[PDB]
Amino acid sequence: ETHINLKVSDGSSEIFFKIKKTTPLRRLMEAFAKRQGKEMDSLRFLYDGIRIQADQTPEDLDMEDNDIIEAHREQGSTVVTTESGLKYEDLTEGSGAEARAGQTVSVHYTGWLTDGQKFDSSKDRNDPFAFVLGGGMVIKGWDEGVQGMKVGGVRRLTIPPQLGYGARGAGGVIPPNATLVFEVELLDV
Ligand SMILES: O=C(NCCOC(=O)[C@@H]1CCCCN1S(=O)(=O)Cc1ccccc1)c1cccnc1
Ligand SMILES: [Ca+2]
Repeated sequence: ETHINLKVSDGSSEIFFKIKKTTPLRRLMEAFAKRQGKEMDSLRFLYDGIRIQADQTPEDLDMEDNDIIEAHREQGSTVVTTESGLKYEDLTEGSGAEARAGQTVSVHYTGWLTDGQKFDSSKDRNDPFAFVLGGGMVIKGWDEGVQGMKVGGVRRLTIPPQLGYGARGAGGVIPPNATLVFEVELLDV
């Protein structure tokens, strides 16, 4: 009928929007940006690999129900896979001091399963998280993945289970053999 359901993915989670096919996608982009506490200028929305302009409507773009829009936060994106199998991507490259093994770094983070279900966030507690980098106090993917970040940076870590909670998983919310996705913002080193 008159309306269309669109999925918007940012590489970490996915949420749906229902809008009129004749409504300009600006409102969707605004609702997505305001939800993630981000400025509209800082986001790029892509459909069929082509960047969406806010004046364009789903009808203009011949969108179908349950089509996917990608929201990107970075400058060409680069996903690095290290020798351990850890994957990381700098969404924002910081410009302050560099985090190295042995330093106590303070961060905000959100963690999701690879299906998009959030399992924890320091932002939910309104409380930054600090740890000794390389100190064996966090999962291996974090001791490796946070090194090299600079203050002000946001880095997305994709952690295979052997660098996370392994075959066992953790508690009630981390399943066995789970790959973990974290977005980590370095606040202080
Ligand atoms: O959990 C804490 N310390 C244990 C070590 O944690 C970790 O190595 C990873 C990576 C570093 C940040 C947190 N986590 S996590 O994957 O989000 C843990 C988790 C799993 C399932 C549900 C909720 C939370 C902890 C202590 C003090 C304040 N805040 C968190
Ligand atoms: Ca704290």
